[PDB]
Amino acid sequence: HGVCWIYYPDGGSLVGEVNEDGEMTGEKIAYVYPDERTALYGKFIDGEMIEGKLATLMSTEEGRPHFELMPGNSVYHFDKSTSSCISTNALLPDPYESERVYVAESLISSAGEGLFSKVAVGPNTVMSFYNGVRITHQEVDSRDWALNGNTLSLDEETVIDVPEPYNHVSKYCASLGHKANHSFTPNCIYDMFVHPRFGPIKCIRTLRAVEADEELTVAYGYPEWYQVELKAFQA
Ligand SMILES: CCCCCCNCCN(CC[C@H](N)C(=O)O)C[C@H]1O[C@@H](n2cnc3c(N)ncnc32)[C@H](O)[C@@H]1O
Repeated sequence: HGVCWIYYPDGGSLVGEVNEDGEMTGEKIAYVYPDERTALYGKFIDGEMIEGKLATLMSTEEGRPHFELMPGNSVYHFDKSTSSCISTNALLPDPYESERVYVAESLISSAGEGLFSKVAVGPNTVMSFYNGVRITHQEVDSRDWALNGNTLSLDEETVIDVPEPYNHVSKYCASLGHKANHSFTPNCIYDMFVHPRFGPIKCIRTLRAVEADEELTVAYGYPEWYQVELKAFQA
C-alpha cells in the first residue's frame, strides 16, 4: 500500500509505489543493483525500465528509499537482445560493472584478453554481466565450432552469444562477462541474473574473496587449448 520492494534471487531489486493493479508503474520507480547502492531511477511500466537514470540509494527509512541522481546524462532502458541485435547502444557500459571489472591482457599465456577485478570483494559478489544475442541450441549445436567461442547456454530454450565483431571491446562494451577466461581453479561461476536493461541473462559471481586486479576466471565446463590445459592441470 506504500513502497513495495521486489527482490530477485540474484540480489537485485525493484522498488517503488505500485498502481491500483499492483503494478510497478510510475516516474519514481527504481532498479537497485545487488550492491544495494547503485540504482537506475525514473520511469517504469509494470516493472519494465522505460527511462532509468543513474542514481545512488542514499538511505532507506521504514522501507522508503531516498535516491540521489548521479551527475551526467547516463540513462538506460529495457533493451533486451534479439537473435541479431545485441543492444541498441553497444558502447554504453553498465555502470555497476564499470566500477567492478576491467578488460586487460590475460595472465594465462596465449589466452588473449581477460577480465580483471577493480576491487577487493567478498564471496558471492556479482561482478560482471554476460549479455549477448539470443539464439537456439539447435543453431549453436548445428554450426562450425569456431563460431562458438562466446556461446553460453541461458536456459532450456536459449543460448547467449557475443559474435564477431562484438567480441571486441571497441565494438561492444555494454557488458563484459564474455571476457572471463577459463580455469580449473576458478574464482567465479556463471550465475542467473535478471537485468533491468538486458533482461534475463547470466552474470559472473565470485566463489570467494578476490583482490583488486585479480583475474576473474570461470570453469567453462565442456576445443584444443582446453584439452591441453586439462592435461597440464591433472599433473
Ligand atoms: C560455458 C562455456 C563458456 C562460454 C563462454 C566463453 N566465452 C569465452 C571468451 N573467451 C574469453 C575472452 C578472450 N580471452 C578474448 O580475448 O576475447 C574465451 C577464449 O579465450 C581463450 N581462452 C579462454 N580460456 C583460456 C585458457 N584457460 N587458456 C588459453 N586460452 C583461453 C580461448 O581463445 C577461448 O576461445
